[PDB]
Amino acid sequence: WIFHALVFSYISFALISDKRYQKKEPLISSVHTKVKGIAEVKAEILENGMKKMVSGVFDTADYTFPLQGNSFFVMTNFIKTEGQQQGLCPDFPTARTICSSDRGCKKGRMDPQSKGIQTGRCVVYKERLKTCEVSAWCPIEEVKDAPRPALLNSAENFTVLIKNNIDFPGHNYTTRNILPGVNITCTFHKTQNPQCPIFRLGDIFQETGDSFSDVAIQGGIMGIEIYWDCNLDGWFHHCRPKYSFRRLDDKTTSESLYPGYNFRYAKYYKENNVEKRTLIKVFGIRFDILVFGTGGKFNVIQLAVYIGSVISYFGLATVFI
Amino acid sequence: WIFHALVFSYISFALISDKRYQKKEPLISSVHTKVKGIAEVKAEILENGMKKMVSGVFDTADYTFPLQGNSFFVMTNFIKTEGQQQGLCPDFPTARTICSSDRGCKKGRMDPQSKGIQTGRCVVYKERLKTCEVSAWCPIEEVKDAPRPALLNSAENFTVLIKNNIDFPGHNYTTRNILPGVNITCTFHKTQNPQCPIFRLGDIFQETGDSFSDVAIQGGIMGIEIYWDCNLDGWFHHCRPKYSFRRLDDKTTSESLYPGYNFRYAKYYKENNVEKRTLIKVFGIRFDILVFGTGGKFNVIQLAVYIGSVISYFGLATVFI
Amino acid sequence: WIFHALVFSYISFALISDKRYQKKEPLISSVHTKVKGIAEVKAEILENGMKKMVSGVFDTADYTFPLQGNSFFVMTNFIKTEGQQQGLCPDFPTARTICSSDRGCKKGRMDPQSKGIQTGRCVVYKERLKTCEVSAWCPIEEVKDAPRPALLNSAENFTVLIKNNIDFPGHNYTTRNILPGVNITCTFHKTQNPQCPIFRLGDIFQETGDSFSDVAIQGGIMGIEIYWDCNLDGWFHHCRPKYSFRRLDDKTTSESLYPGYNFRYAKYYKENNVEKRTLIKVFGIRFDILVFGTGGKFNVIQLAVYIGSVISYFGLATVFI
Ligand SMILES: O=C(C[C@]12C[C@H]3C[C@H](C[C@H](C3)C1)C2)Nc1cccc2nc(NCCNCCO)ccc12
Ligand SMILES: O=C(C[C@]12C[C@H]3C[C@H](C[C@H](C3)C1)C2)Nc1cccc2nc(NCCNCCO)ccc12
Ligand SMILES: O=C(C[C@]12C[C@H]3C[C@H](C[C@H](C3)C1)C2)Nc1cccc2nc(NCCNCCO)ccc12
Ligand SMILES: *[C@@H]1O[C@H](CO)[C@@H](O[C@@H]2O[C@H](CO)[C@@H](O)[C@H](O)[C@H]2NC(C)=O)[C@H](O)[C@H]1NC(C)=O
Ligand SMILES: *[C@@H]1O[C@H](CO)[C@@H](O[C@@H]2O[C@H](CO)[C@@H](O)[C@H](O)[C@H]2NC(C)=O)[C@H](O)[C@H]1NC(C)=O
Ligand SMILES: *[C@@H]1O[C@H](CO)[C@@H](O[C@@H]2O[C@H](CO)[C@@H](O)[C@H](O)[C@H]2NC(C)=O)[C@H](O)[C@H]1NC(C)=O
Ligand SMILES: *[C@@H]1O[C@H](CO)[C@@H](O)[C@H](O)[C@H]1NC(C)=O
Ligand SMILES: *[C@@H]1O[C@H](CO)[C@@H](O)[C@H](O)[C@H]1NC(C)=O
Ligand SMILES: *[C@@H]1O[C@H](CO)[C@@H](O)[C@H](O)[C@H]1NC(C)=O
Ligand SMILES: *[C@@H]1O[C@H](CO)[C@@H](O)[C@H](O)[C@H]1NC(C)=O
Ligand SMILES: *[C@@H]1O[C@H](CO)[C@@H](O)[C@H](O)[C@H]1NC(C)=O
Ligand SMILES: *[C@@H]1O[C@H](CO)[C@@H](O)[C@H](O)[C@H]1NC(C)=O
Repeated sequence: WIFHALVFSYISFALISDKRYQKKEPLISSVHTKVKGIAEVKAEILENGMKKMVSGVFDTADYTFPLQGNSFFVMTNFIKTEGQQQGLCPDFPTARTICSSDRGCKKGRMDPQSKGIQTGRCVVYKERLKTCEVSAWCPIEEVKDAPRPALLNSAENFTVLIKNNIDFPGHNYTTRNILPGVNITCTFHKTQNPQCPIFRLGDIFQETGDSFSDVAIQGGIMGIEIYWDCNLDGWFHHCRPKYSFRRLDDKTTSESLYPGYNFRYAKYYKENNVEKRTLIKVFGIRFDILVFGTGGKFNVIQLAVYIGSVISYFGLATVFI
Repeated sequence: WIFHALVFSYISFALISDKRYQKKEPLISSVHTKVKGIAEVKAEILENGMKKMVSGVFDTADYTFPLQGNSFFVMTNFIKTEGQQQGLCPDFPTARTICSSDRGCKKGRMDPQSKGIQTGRCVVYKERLKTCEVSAWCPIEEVKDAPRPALLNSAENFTVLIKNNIDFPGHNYTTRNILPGVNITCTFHKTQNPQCPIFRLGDIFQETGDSFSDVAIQGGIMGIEIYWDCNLDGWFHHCRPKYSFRRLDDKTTSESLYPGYNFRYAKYYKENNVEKRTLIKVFGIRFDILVFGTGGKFNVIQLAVYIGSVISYFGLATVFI
Repeated sequence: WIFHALVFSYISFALISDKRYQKKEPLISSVHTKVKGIAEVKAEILENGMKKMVSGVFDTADYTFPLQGNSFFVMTNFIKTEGQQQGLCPDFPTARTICSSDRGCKKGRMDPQSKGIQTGRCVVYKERLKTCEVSAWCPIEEVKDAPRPALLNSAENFTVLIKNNIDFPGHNYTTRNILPGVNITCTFHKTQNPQCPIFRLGDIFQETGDSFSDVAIQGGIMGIEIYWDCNLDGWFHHCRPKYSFRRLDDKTTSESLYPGYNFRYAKYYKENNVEKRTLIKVFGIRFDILVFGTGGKFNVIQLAVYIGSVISYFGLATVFI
């Protein structure tokens, strides 16, 4: 009957369109990115109630490190606390660190917010305000918001160049993201330059619809996705990437969940024969490059299995009517 | 017959239970962990036969660096050799470095255990013991065991917070390890808090049944596994992680296989207009976060293929009896 | 007929050979590599038209850092620019930086090749040659080729030891690259020692057919592949790795595509109460360890599905003749 040529046709259609005849191999990627662009910074930051002038120019080595583990990071803001040395000092005044008397402090106590071990003594921090005394690197860094203008706010104007090599082992097929002979001088655009590997970070943040400056103040984790729908047949060959952009960070905005991206970097030195340390809280956006792909190539055994599940249907449609 | 409704029922059962109707997509994860906790260290370490007092407090910046490549490391013990400068010095006495005369040493020789190039001269190291003379950073670090108490033995009391975002692209489904609104203040427990992302390192080492201190002396590689069995149907929806713990390091305990986790960190400075270097052998536990998942969502073509292989069986069971 | 026992036999053959009866699970790997070997460097490098003598010995800490993200790097060449401080200086003379008059320079201009922000002034750089004045770390590094002999040319003689642990979760099977009791003292050979994990970098570069020195001058990205075809049956059990070597870098050799592997490392210090910086351009080869595997174990449901697509064929071959 007609419903049978229609069943055959629906099966074969699902084969040809859903690519059931092809064998699919997982993709293998290695990433090499180079960042370009510099930022000039003139800003006034308050340290310990005293105005200080942070000025200067930041180049590649000043704000970034080469990617490792398919992810690179760019510092967009920072807080610097200098001159720390091992000693005893009162903790920074917080809801949990203020003491009325020595009875309020407990010797040897450790608190998740604090950075030192208490000595069980109540001492003044400033004027008549009293905090608990601790043993740590002194003085203790301020509990302060990241500067209201992100010191490296120019970070949206930076340029990231992404090189991606992909290899399918089952089919012995190697290709790279940048095809030979292309005009390298371009800026990636969703339509105008969908294969251009030159990305602007601000463009990236507009794609996902999040403001760059806001994330740049306190940090975040952004992700770049590279898709490969690759066909290794010849009768319909195609194998290029599709760039998409997703914001990965949670954006909880709760003190308990350590929001944004930041980490503590330590630089050690010696003055007057004393072990000393400058502590730098680093704020920035970490970019994670995720590359995924599927390689299809005509396989005879798969066609055999597919018509295998197809023929039983083909006659069952006869038993049905 | 009855065996036929039983064959139909066994096939359909394997479908409903082994989830044959669903399409399975691979999981995509990015990891962001924050470490919390500090350690106070008072210990006596022998350098060159002289007792020295290692004291002080170690905070986040002092023992760890932000994770990259889905793995973070925590230093648990260390050996420090200070004041090195380019020069000529006798190698540290070993089974392979002791020399009776200049004939025993070979100029320009390189040995896997040694850290310098020999000059072919036999010279005294201490008293009448003689070793081969080498060209390297001097003095050469001691061949010494890591301190019998791990200097940062408090490391089991530390807290690691793990944030995991997972995304299935074929189904356009994004979720994160921490569901919104949960009580963040908890410590992970195999039963009491199986979804709590706050982990204690000592608890981790008890799960895999290995003592934390022993690994902390000379280092090791520990691994955290995060499973996602995710169902994107609705008729039986569920998609949460299962935390499991495996000890990854080999634990060979053979000098040839460089057991444990350690690496050589170099800090450079200048004194009296001389290039100089302090070398620090770092011992610690590296934690590797491995995240895997499968996303199932009802697929009509798969049901078609499955009943496709099912019907042939269904009649063959008739031909059999 | 005979063509039918032949169809049955072809189907069952494809089953037994293409391993259709087995269930395949993806492999999970963590990598731990230790690098061994040192290099002695005596070379004459020209800085600012003045000959300078770079001598000294480089050990593990001097040229490498422990791997993170399944990739380790080894510096093979370097360029060092010392004494930089924040200030105003003329840019290094280039095709884009030479100025005839102040009209040629534009204040506040930024150029991808330059490392500073222009001040719109034309000033002399050397003799009567004039470049545009910029605001940056001064002096600006030379536009110079990497030293004609790679300073760390000895890098091909280095030894990398690779430890790989693989685990299949669906089958609960854990194994490691190094089986217990093997003779560790060996050098990997394609035939003589195909399971030896001790690799020589020069051997690696000969496998892929690229000269080590050439890549060592300006850097590159090399990749080590570890295959696991693992059978968890018993009736034909086998599960060991196959080491293969592929050169991953593009080798474009175009200034626009930033060829080779290099990055900018910054070291900060203070002299006469002035913020200062030494900038080091690092050239080296990054090795990316890619591990892939498939674990097969006899599965009854898969045999059921396979004969499911098989029987329909088995009778259709009867309808055909
Ligand atoms: O610490 C770094 C290097 C990196 C940055 C990220 C994070 C971490 C790994 C990697 C990526 C390298 C450290 N950069 C800096 C941080 C904070 C302040 C800095 N100030 C500078 N000079 C300005 C002086 N003004 C006087 C002028 O009159 C220069 C560099 C700075
Ligand atoms: O080197 C580091 C930083 C890290 C540690 C790991 C490994 C590596 C990358 C990243 C993670 C940062 C280096 N920390 C240290 C190592 C060894 C000794 C140290 N001693 C310290 N002061 C004690 C002085 N006592 C005098 C008191 O009277 C402070 C820090 C120390
Ligand atoms: O900077 C590093 C450390 C690493 C190297 C790579 C890249 C980066 C991360 C990690 C891997 C550590 C930095 N090493 C060096 C670089 C350049 C020059 C050096 N010169 C040295 N002394 C020679 C003096 N001659 C006077 C004798 O009369 C010693 C070390 C040097
Ligand atoms: C990134 O660069 C753009 C242009 O290069 C900056 O936009 C310019 O802003 C200045 C004032 O600061 C204006 O005089 C220009 O006319 C603007 N140009 C354009 C094309 O709009 C932008 O400010 C830079 N980003 C940051 C954070 O400074
Ligand atoms: C980790 O912390 C626990 C408790 O916070 C420590 O156990 C305590 O040990 C001290 C003596 O050192 C005792 O006075 C306490 O009563 C103990 N408390 C508990 C709850 O057992 C433990 O010693 C710490 N780990 C390390 C390595 O110091
Ligand atoms: C790597 O090591 C080999 C041997 O260890 C070096 O080859 C030697 O070169 C010297 C001269 O430089 C000769 O005297 C030896 O006879 C050579 N030995 C062999 C076995 O050929 C090689 O030069 C080293 N690589 C580099 C870059 O120096
Ligand atoms: C992959 O294909 C190329 C085609 O030129 C061939 O030269 C190469 O040997 C193949 N590799 C393998 C492992 O078969
Ligand atoms: C690349 O395209 C731009 C226009 O977008 C053009 O100005 C430039 O000359 C092109 N490059 C080459 C090498 O043709
Ligand atoms: C994914 O689903 C959400 C549901 O609200 C939708 O808004 C979004 O556009 C979808 N994404 C794609 C790529 O279809
Ligand atoms: C979380 O649970 C603890 C008890 O385990 C409780 O004391 C605490 O108040 C809870 N947090 C919130 C916000 O309810
Ligand atoms: C894996 O197999 C071993 C075999 O001895 C067994 O001890 C272990 O409990 C198994 N693990 C799981 C999760 O079943
Ligand atoms: C390993 O093999 C070498 C020969 O290639 C031999 O000299 C050495 O003794 C062997 N090691 C052991 C422990 O037998």
